[PDB]
Amino acid sequence: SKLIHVPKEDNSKEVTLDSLLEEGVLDKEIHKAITRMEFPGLTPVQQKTIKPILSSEDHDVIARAKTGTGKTFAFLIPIFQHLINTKFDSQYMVKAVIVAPTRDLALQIEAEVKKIHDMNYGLKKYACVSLVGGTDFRAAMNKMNKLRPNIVIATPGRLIDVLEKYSNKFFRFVDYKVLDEADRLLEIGFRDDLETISGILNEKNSKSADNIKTLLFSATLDDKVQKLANNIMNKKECLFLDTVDKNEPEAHERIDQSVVISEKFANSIFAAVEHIKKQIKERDSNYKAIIFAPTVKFTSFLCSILKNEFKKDLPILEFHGKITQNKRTSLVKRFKKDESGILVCTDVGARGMDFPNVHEVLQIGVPSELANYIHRIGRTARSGKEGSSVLFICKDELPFVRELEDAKNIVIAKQEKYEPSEEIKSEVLEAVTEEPEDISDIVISLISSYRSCIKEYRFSERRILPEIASTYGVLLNDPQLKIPVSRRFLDKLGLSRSPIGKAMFEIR
RNA sequence: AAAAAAA
Ligand SMILES: Nc1ncnc2c1ncn2[C@@H]1O[C@H](COP(=O)(O)OP(=O)(O)O)[C@@H](O)[C@H]1O
Ligand code: BEF
Ligand SMILES: [Mg+2]
Ligand SMILES: [Mg+2]
Repeated sequence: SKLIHVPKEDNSKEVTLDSLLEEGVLDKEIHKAITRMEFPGLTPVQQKTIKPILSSEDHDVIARAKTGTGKTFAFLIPIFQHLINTKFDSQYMVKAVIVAPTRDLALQIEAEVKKIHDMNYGLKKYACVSLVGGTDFRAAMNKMNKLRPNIVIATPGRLIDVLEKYSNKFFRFVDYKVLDEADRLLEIGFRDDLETISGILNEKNSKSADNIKTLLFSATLDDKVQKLANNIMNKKECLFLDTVDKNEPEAHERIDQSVVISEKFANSIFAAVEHIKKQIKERDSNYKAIIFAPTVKFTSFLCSILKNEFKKDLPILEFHGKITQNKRTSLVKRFKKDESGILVCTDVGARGMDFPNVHEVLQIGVPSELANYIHRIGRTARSGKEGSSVLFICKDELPFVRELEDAKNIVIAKQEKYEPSEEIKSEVLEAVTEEPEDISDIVISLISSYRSCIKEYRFSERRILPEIASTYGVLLNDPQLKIPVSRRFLDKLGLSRSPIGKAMFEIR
């Protein structure tokens, strides 16, 4: 398909809700909804995205815009507009399907649709239903039958379940499908699912197999995604709406980035505790921050430490895929409202999630993928607000930082070293309740995690893996100790032959 | 054992 580029214009023409109203692009009902939100004016992506989406319905849309710049409304406003000027057709059928890589992001997008509804009750006739895992399947279908939504927000897994069973009933008249965080949804582990989704929607469409128009949105994507999505893009042409220069870094420039480099991985923990401590003092507990960790078990562990240290000063929230979905939703809306607190989470919260006025984004270790560094720090400095970010890593993780410059052109100017005092180590380690068996599982989970991204971040396996494993000895206050495992376990890991295995483990 | 995703 023909991929048409539309680079970031220098000055360009101003676009406004009023202008789109007078121009005939937008109806008064949707115009009334967004105006009441009292935004200063449409964001760059929104100005560059709305009219093209409503344009000649023989083209697809790819849109790149930095984090926190209102990409959600950039495709929700047009969708609503499409629904208005087709209100006398199909009516009780899904006309827009929005897909997100995490449940909480899908539920967030739903909430944003509900905000549009609350600003104009006239738009409530265009109902919306979310379809995500961890929710009652029957209840969602009853909601489907009752509301007969024109908009569906979903995660790939639950959506396929519904489509396999009810495609004929609701999805024979889809006109739009949206891939939010598109690049992620087009990666291995999601790509096959979205191809399954796209195929079913096309096969079931009443007009034609190429009727559906596809919208791709993310803060991180290139031309590679257009190739990765070639099977889900129906139209013959495709617009690339980019509000970012080719050479410009995808990371938000307003974020004050820094990296704290330590000798070991374990004392990135100590550095972060000292940083948070310093931050709570200076800000007088007026501190809202998100700290990312590489692993669920380590996240839960890091959470346990931060409670013992800072629960007296701030709420500490634990957020990952092993948290029950009810609790995930509960803490997400709390941290959205709260003025302060520390959200401790995995990369489940790396993309899309919009928490107003986060002061800082902290990172212990590396993200699950290179791009997610951009999305991680993107949780702060949103909607014009300021923000800072700190990356806590060890010496053996520097290749990730270098790769960050080589690939994404992200240069972290502020760099500093760190060595923990004996007092801090005693303070933190004295406040661990975990048995040696628990510490083992935690470090093992980190070994598995770091082993899987050796190639991505150009890590030296002979160096990084022993360092991660050595965390076990540090936490038990005995650097000489190795992780106790069985011969079968060491074999299951496949390092029975590798010298690195012996350096990490002790066969008991 | 390892981040998401019908779990
Ligand atoms: N036109 C606008 N002007 C000011 N703020 C906006 C505008 N559009 C959206 N926002 C704000 O941006 C926040 C998050 O936007 P979001 O859709 O998450 O952007 P992205 O998806 O690109 O990260 C929302 O809380 C919203 O209040
Ligand atoms: F890119 Be945004 F944060 F969804
Ligand atoms: Mg978004
Ligand atoms: Mg924020």
